[PDB]
Amino acid sequence: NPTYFFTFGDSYSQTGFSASGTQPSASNPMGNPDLGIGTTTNGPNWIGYLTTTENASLVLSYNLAAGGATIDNALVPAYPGDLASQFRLFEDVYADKPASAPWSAEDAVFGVWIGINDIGNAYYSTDAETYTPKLISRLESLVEEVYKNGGRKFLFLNVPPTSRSPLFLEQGEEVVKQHAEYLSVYNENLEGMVDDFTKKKGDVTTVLYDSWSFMTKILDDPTAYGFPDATCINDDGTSCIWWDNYHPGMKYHLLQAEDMKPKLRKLGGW
Repeated sequence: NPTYFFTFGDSYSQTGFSASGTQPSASNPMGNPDLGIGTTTNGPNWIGYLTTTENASLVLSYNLAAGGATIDNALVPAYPGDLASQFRLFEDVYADKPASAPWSAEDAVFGVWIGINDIGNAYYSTDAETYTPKLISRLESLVEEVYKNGGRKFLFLNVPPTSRSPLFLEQGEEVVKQHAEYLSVYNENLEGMVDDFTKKKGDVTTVLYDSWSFMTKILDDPTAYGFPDATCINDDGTSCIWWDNYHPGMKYHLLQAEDMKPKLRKLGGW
């Protein structure tokens, strides 16, 4: 009795899964590509670790995350594969519960990790207090599409401190600060929307995973986690927190997945 884990997001979640490639099965839970391929980590990412390492039972991963994705190109635009288009791919292929993914409210989990690129692109040009509610409202409306399909279990990751990635550190501490403050407002509004959705529906199981606090702990004390510092980049994915100047490595993702496992028990697969 599998858990169908449909995920949506950006390069922090991307694996290169194609809806026309090999589909998830018990013998091959990621479907495609092979576990450890397609990521920004040099190895598995948090979804690969959740699906195959931290899982308490069979988890099937349908990873629709796409690189550079924002929520909706009608708000903050970036690449064609925004979150809206990921939901459309889900609606096109999996929403109607085909034989290849015959999910139900009791065994499907919808994981969304979005906002890094929206903030990364709009933190200096928009007013966080009035603009991030628009982004969050659009995210909620996409979530409502899956709700209408019969989805009832949802996992939302808040935005981690990309303010402190090398890409942003290099832009100066006042830019780090301006980005961080905007990001705090986004995460607050994200939490408020997850809380409101959960209460309003009354029949959903939700988890808001505070990636921000977890990564911040590591950045603040990296050697406690086996990292030499919080700034080095190493594309081996394990020697430093950062795999490149804006994405963490497999070691970080594993630590995150391990941090998440206990928090995901109520979702059914952990």
